Order: sequence, then structure tokens, then C-alpha cells
Amino acid sequence: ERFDATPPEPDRPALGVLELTSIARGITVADAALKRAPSLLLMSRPVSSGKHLLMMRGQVAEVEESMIAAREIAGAGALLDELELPYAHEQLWRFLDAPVVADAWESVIIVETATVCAAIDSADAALKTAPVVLRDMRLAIGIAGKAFFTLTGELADVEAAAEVVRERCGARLLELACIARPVDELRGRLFF
Amino acid sequence: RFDAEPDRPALGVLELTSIARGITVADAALKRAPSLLLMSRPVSSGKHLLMMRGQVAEVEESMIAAREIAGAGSGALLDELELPYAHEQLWRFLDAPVVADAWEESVIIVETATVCAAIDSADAALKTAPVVLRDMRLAIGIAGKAFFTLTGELADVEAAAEVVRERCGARLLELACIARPVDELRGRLFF
Amino acid sequence: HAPERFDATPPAGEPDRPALGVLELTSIARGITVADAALKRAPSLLLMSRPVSSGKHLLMMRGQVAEVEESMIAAREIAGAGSGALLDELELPYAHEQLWRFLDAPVVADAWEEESVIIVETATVCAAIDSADAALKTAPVVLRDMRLAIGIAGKAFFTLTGELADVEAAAEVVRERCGARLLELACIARPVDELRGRLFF
Repeated sequence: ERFDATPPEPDRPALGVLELTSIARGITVADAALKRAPSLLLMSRPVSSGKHLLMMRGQVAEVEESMIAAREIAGAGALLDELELPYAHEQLWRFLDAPVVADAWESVIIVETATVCAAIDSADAALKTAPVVLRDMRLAIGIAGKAFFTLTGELADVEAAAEVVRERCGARLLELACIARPVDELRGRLFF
Repeated sequence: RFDAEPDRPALGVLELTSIARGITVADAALKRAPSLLLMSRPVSSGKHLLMMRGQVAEVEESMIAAREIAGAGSGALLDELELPYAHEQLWRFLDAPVVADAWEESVIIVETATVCAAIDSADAALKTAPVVLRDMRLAIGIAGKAFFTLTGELADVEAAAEVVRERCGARLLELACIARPVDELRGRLFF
Repeated sequence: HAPERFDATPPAGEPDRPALGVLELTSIARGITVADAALKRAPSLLLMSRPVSSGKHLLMMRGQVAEVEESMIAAREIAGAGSGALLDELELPYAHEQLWRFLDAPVVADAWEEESVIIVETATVCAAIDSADAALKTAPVVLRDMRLAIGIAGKAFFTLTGELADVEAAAEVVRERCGARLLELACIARPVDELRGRLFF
């Protein structure tokens, strides 16, 4: 209920992400973060391969302050990657907690990234570039810390989103697979 | 699906080190031959596992298109399997990990580096001696490694173990043959 | 197997089993072979025969001090054959009461009692349990969280709460017990209210 894109009351559009290699220090990071600013900690999650993952939510000013305090003690270095999206896309909020496998769905891209921050930053950039739909997403858990997601829509939009992800990911991208029209035994449920 | 419709005795198994590359291989395998895609599942250690089912000619043709895409870049195929006529016991152990509750004896436990090594050796072992497949865990939860257990007569399970040895080659991590399990362990080997 | 096997105190009529023995093996098949030698050698109660993350096998057993010690000897003999598959090993003659309910499944606390807290992070499961038991019988602390290998690639962690002096006193003991097996040891003097009780979610 705290992952809702729309609150019933204060509005929290900003999304702060912290990916750490130490679970212990990862908790230390969370303390200092919520100390300097009243952000809303979305999750404190020990994940696959032993990494720790922090997600926070709040106003732009609140999140920004918590992230600065987080970085300073993160090297006092166990900080793997960071992400701050002042205005996260609405389709992205429901793909933060549990690994979502799509039920039923044309064209699709499959983005394979090295870190969790790379995935969330890539899906977001693509969701606000072309009218595409985020179908699946898995973050670190069960897949050795790696991350992947899928984006569906018209062919041209899928291609457009492919170049967007390819740019802001950089060396964090492992492979991007673009299929114009998958088989009927793939259309709908890509993972089973 | 994972049972034992036209008879589809052939089993194709693909271990791809990339989940993105994996879903591309699955699309290429089906567009060149009408196999039944049993599995498209990301497993532990960030690997991707593909399992297909069809006639020997269907699978054979699908795996050709698979190996073309799997090595298209700079390599992404960890291991592969192609069993024209897989044993009947081997089918209900492919979907999810199976733990035996109790036995009906000796036992052999095989630890393999890849999943393709496990299913291949289990297939070979089953066809050489009256052994019963009991447990099997593939990649998930154990960093990509795979294992299984076989039971039966002492001389029989040791005849099956020698077959596992050869079919695995360097993919064999460990083989254990317990002639007479302790009574508190007969059945539930994992708890 | 009786679900009450992890209970710190068995009912009246059941034998006393205060000792604890833990085995970490790099091989799962070898792990089964080792467990076989354990129960055959001595009548110890096998707590778990469990494969976990990083592909290692996890074994725990309980019984009288003389029994578990006898099973552990036969364990090390088999686990070390050829090239030893044994990664680490623990033997506690009288494991602390609080320690028992954390062995089986991962446990996350949902509340505290009024304030400091330490978070220990080890490389092996044995290093975690051994570090927890020593602290609990050194300082008046309370074990809140613990996770053994599963979901974190073989690593392990636990949390201890209490007064700042108590968690400090239970810090350098963990360091001496862990040795090189310790990764990171965090300490928090005054945790924020939002983190009090619920550290993992």
C-alpha cells in the first residue's frame, strides 16, 4: 500500500534508490538517511548474492536530503549504485517490491542490467519517452543480483525505448533483446 | 506438458548465461520448428533455463536455430542437452524441485555443475538398471548447480553410478553411494 | 521429524539435548555422506539436512555433549577425505536458549523494548552462530534478527539490541570469535523511530 502511485494523503513523487554490498552498513545508511530528512523508507531488503537494497519515497527536497546523507557515510565504501528519480513514472511504482510476471498481453524489449538501479533508471527513462507498457520486472532476487524487465507496445516505440535504455545504462547493460513479434507460446507469458 | 496429443519423446534443454539472450533463443527455436516450450525460467546464479518438447526431428531442428543465436554474440550457451527418447520417470522432475517423503535399499546422490549434466546422467542411469528417481533440484537455490538421488538394489545403483560417471565427464562434482542409509535418513534426505 | 526439535527446552520425558553441532560443506552429496556417519557413530538428533545458497550443504545436530562430540569427530573424518569439502564447523556444548529459535528459518523482529543495536555480518553460517552464542553469554543483549546463507549467497547476519555499553561489550567479543570470518560490523547508538523494531521489510 506504500508503493501506490497515487496516495488516498501527502504526495511522494520522488524515488530514492540505494544499492549496497554490506547488509550491516546498509542498515547504517538507512539510519542517517531518515535522520536528516523525513523520507518514507519503502524497503530494507537483503538480496541475492548478499547485496542490500534501499528504496525511499517522499518529496523532491526530502528525498534529495536523505540521499546526500546516505552517500557520505556510504564511503566513511560499500555503495554499489544509486538512483534518484524526482518524478518517477506511474507504471514504475507497482514494479518495485515483488518480482512481477505478466499474465497476458505485440512487440517487446528485454533489458538485462547488472545492477538494480540500472534497471529502474532504464525503465523510467523509456516509459516517459515512448508510449510503451512495463509488463515484467525482477530485481536481484534469485538472479545473482542482476536485473531485467520487459517493455511492450508498437514496434517503433519499442525500438525508440531500446536506444534510450542503451544510453543511460551504459556499461551497466548486459544485453538488450528486441523482438518485433514473438510466437504465440511467448506472447503473454514470457516467463514460466 | 511435463507429462510422459502427438507423442513427443524428445527433450531439449538449454542453459543460457543471459536471460535476455535466453528469450531470443526460445523465439528462434519455435519459428523454425513447432516444439512444445516446456520452460522459460530464470534460475539462480543469473542463468536462464530453456526446456522444449517435441518429436526427435522437431527438437533437433529447434536446437540448430538455438545454437546459432546462443553463440551469435561472444557466446552465451553454458551447456546443452538433446535426448531423443527420455525415460518416463524423468518428466515429473523437470518443473519444480522434488523431495521424497519416504521410500518403498541403497541410494546414490549425484552433484553436477550444470543442469544439462544432471538430467543427462539421470536419463542414462535410469536406462541401465532398475533404479528409482527420488529427488532432484535444478539450479534454483543452489547457485546454478544441480543434484538428484537414485535408489534400488546395491549392485544396481552401483551399475547406474558408473554410467553417471561417464556421461557427466568433467561436469561431475561429486558422487556418493550409501549402501545402507541410517533409518532416520531413509526417505527424507532433505529437511 | 518432530517440529519441536528446535525448541530450547523439550517437554518432560524427552532426553536433554543442550549441545549443538553445525557443519558447512562445499558439497551437498558429501553432506549426505557425512550426516550418515554422524547418526551411525552416535545417537544425535539431526536438526536439518539442508542445501542453501552458494551451493553449500548445511548440517545441524543436537544431543548430549558426549554424543554430538562423537558425531562431529566422524563428521570431520569423512568431510575431509581426499580434498576436504568442509568449509567451517561449530561445536557448542551448551548453546544459549535464545539462539535456538533462529536456526531453522530466517527471523525478522517486528518490535523492540526501550536502545542501541549492532548488526554483525559473517562469511560462514558457523561464524554467525558462534558469534551470537558468545555475545549472549557475555552481555545482557537480545537477538532480534538472523539469516543463515539462504537468499544472501552463503553469507550470514544477525542483530543484537540492548544498552550501548552492552552492545559495545558484545562487539569486541564477536570480533575475537569471528576472526577473519567477520566482514562488516555496524553499530548504531540511537536508531531512528522508523527503524526501531522493523529493520527488514
